[PDB]
Amino acid sequence: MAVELNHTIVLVKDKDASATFMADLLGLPKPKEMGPFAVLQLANDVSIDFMDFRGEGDIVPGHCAFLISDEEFDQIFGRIREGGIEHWADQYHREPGRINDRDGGRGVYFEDPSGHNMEIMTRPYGS
Amino acid sequence: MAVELNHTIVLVKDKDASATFMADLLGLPKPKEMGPFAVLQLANDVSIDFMDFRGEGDIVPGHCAFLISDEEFDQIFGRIREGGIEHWADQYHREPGRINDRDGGRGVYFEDPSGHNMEIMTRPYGS
Ligand SMILES: [Fe+2]
Ligand SMILES: [Fe+2]
Repeated sequence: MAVELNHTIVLVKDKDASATFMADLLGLPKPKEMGPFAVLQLANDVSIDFMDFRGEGDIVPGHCAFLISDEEFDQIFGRIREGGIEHWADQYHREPGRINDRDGGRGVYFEDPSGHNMEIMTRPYGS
Repeated sequence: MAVELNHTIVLVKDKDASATFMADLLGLPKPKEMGPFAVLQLANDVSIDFMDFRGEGDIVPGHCAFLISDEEFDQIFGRIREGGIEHWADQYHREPGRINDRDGGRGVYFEDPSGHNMEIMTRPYGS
């Protein structure tokens, strides 16, 4: 038996800005447009479907975390540095300009254009 | 890049109520308590990390969709029926008590205790 998470919606101020930011940074294909969504496809058969928030007022920041290889971490963190992207070792953003070494891996937090708390890491939690 | 979505937070009024509801209904392992989260583990190397969100007034409904086998659909839909769980064929909840046939599969929508728009399906979109 195998119940998979296939997609989840992330509400943002500008779906194209957030989805393209994430695809460019993570080195993924250009988001595909599907109805009101900018669809960001991840490798494990799941997508983040970015959608413009049509309520009021501020976005409540969510959290998405991405598991990547060591080689991918080097390239993606390289884009964080080269692009001047704010980043932090910790989820509460008190440790700017550092990465963490949780689980003997590497991890770092950054935000999408709407302020969601994004995270990349090379080892799963507790591994 | 082979970037995986590893976890995402879902904000709810009661993390234990929502995670237990989803795990019971979908036939998943009992949610694990990790820090402030009730962690719902899916098969494709991703978890939904339910977290208490008790400010604001109402939860702004999100959307998570789960890809399952035909046999799992039969079992999960049987639990939807047995539990008296409200369900709809469509994302806008205009078609109560129907299953949809999108992509030649089967799909249905229902809500968690906090009003998030949950979806189960037997085929990926466009397949
Ligand atoms: Fe995280
Ligand atoms: Fe959906």
